[PDB]
Amino acid sequence: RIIVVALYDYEAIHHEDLSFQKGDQMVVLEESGEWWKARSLATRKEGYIPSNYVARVDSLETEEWFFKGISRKDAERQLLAPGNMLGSFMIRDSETTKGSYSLSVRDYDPRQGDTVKHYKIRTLDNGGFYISPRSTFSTLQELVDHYKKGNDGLCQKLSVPCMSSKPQKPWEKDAWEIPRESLKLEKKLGAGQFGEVWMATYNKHTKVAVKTMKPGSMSVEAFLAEANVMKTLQHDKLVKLHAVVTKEPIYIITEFMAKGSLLDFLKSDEGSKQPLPKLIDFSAQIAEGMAFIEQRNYIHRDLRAANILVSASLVCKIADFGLARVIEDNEYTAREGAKFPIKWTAPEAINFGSFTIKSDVWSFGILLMEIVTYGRIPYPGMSNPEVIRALERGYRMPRPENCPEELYNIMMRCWKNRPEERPTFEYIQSVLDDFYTATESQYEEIP
Ligand SMILES: CCOC(=O)[C@H](CC(C)C)N[C@H]1CC[C@H](n2cc(-c3ccc(Oc4ccccc4)cc3)c3c(N)ncnc32)CC1
Repeated sequence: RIIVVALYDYEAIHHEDLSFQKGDQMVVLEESGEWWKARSLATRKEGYIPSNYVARVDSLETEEWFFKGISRKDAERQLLAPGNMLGSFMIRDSETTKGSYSLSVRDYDPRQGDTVKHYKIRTLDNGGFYISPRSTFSTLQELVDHYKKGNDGLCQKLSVPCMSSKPQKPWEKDAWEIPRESLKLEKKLGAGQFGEVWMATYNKHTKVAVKTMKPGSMSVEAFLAEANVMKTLQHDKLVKLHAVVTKEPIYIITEFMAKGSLLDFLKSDEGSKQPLPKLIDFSAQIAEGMAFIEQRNYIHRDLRAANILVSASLVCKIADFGLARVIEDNEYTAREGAKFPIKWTAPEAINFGSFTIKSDVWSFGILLMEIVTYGRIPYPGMSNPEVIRALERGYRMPRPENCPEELYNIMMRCWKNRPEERPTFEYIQSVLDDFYTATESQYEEIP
């Protein structure tokens, strides 16, 4: 038997769904994707449940201060989000010590501003936990209640758990290739060379975005083969593909991103006021998404601020990854103008059609410049032939005002003419993740 407990709760959307409200317990036969086969005790009702709305009975996942499955970097971002207070905290699984735990606490000092401090929660051999040897606990709940009463060596006294919203409902099972009539297109968000993007409702009860490709732009079989790879590229910094309509005009259904593209955002009243540390955090988020793409031996092929999306909570998500590969070159698409932008494209991709993760790295450098200039066109004052000929002679965009030199150094490494000399996204991810926390210890060595 495998017994579980509901963390959040939500009611029916699909066929024979269950209706709990907040706190309830149940048993599950076995797992089927992310919709587990659910059996309830004090309900007599049988159905399916969202797997991300439940957790094991006597596991930490039931606790409001435990954040399962998040990274150190995402712990810092979550805690520094608006709505959290001094001493806001979470306990999470440790990244550098398997089976152990880490405490992350929101701190403030006038010198460094808003920071997050991390503490190693060590496990005792015969049960229990401690941060400092003089203060041991039987449970993590006892550790929390202790440090809620006084800092006792921590940077702050613990106040409230990090804020968190109910996660997105998992996509309906057996709903990969969906009928076009299941979608109501409600608001056109944009028009492009090869298609449009709509805000839409799926089956009357789910908000999504739909990219509607122009007729003649893709073939069903080639797109589906590629889309079946795209849908497996699941990462918090890539936009999620939910479903496709595999008939011309092909529709691509993804999660809806309230703030549009990063280009739109940086050029908006709100985005143009983001401070430089937030711009660098955007850069780190995209680099994390690209390091995942790199790890998966995939190629974006059209990386630019216009192809980064921004959530309501300012999460950057890579969009259109791989899509350029399945846009056909024929009489229909030719009428629409340039397929890829010269100013973003690595020279070997322009000259020989050699698109690799290394030509993505080049494009990422251009994107970094877009970010720090709040969406300025690359190579201002220069035509496309001028850019190509200048690059061949070692010209690179000069460092703009309000650009840290180390960020520019990353750009210059991305813009090596020889692709092999360009860094990995794994390397870029590490430098950007640790941009300001250089010359600092990873964990606080509390006495
Ligand atoms: C020049 C165009 O510029 C415009 O018109 C406007 C101008 C503004 C100022 C009005 N900006 C555009 C910017 C982009 C924006 N857009 C595009 C997508 C999307 C991207 C890829 C995708 O498919 C994928 C395919 C493969 C992999 C992953 C996803 C599905 C949806 C998307 C989304 N899911 N949620 C919100 N906005 C979203 C629409 C408006």
